Amino acid sequence: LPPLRLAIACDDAGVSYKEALKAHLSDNPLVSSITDVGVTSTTDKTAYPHVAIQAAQLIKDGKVDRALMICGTGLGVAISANKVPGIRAVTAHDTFSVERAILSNDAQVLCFGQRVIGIELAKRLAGEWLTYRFDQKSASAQKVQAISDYEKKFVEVN
Amino acid sequence: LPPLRLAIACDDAGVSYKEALKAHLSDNPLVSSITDVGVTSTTDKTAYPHVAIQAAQLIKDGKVDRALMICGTGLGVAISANKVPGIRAVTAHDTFSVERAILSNDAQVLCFGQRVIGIELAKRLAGEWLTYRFDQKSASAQKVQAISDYEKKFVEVN
Ligand SMILES: [Cl-]
Ligand SMILES: [Cl-]
Ligand SMILES: [Cl-]
Ligand SMILES: [Cl-]
Repeated sequence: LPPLRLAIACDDAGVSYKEALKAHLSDNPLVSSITDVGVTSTTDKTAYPHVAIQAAQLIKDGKVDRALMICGTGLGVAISANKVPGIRAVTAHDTFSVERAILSNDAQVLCFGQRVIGIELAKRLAGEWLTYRFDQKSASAQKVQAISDYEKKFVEVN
Repeated sequence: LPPLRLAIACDDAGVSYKEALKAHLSDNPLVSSITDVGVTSTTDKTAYPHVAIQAAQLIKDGKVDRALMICGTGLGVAISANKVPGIRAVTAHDTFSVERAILSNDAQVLCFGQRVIGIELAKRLAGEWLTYRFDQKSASAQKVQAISDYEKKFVEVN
């Protein structure tokens, strides 16, 4: 499989897992590059939507292929990334969900909750995530299309 | 605490859990009413984004307060609901995340994966979810505001 470009993002509550995941993934041949949008210290209290939207915008703008996002629960980063047009983001902490996030939902964003999941499970799931690639000709693509259809309702004016 | 109006939604892969959850919640004094947007049979192959967006639109339009959504993984329904302006949706399968979905993220939508979670855990989490109420004056409200700020970029033309 070809390697993918990743963005990674966290808030203050996700820093140590982010660092561990970044180290783990920097050795992986399915990762071509990692773009770290921060935060890079627990001292940085930047609110999670800013880091999530920045990382999601890198996907929309063709700079990366997927993003991995970490905060306390991984919920707010997923909500935030889903607000970006054409971006589909999940919070997932089990192997079946992570597979389906790609193969059913074509979700470019995977989010973890540092305060709820353990680091080895998170590393394992992130490694598995990279091995699935969405089939644009699948029956699932027609369901994803209904989401994209809804997104056509909106124009970005600001 | 005052009772809340709920919408409930599922696709074909979420029907039996939806029915069990609806039965469980119809006895709960924190639920004032349940609006079921379907599907109501495993024979109905309506794609999950339609049911999710319909249920999310009930919240946006002041018809219900929250929605519970069930499909195979609960991921696509969450993605879909997050596309609706002002709606914040999560997939959550643990007690800490469900609390924070409300108290941190002010998420009106909770989603479950029938194929990944068990029915008693799902019932328990849905009951707990109703007992938390977001504090609009909290520090978290300022973070949620950053999401709402981003949503201001878009106008709905169709
Ligand atoms: Cl948290
Ligand atoms: Cl797992
Ligand atoms: Cl599934
Ligand atoms: Cl739990």
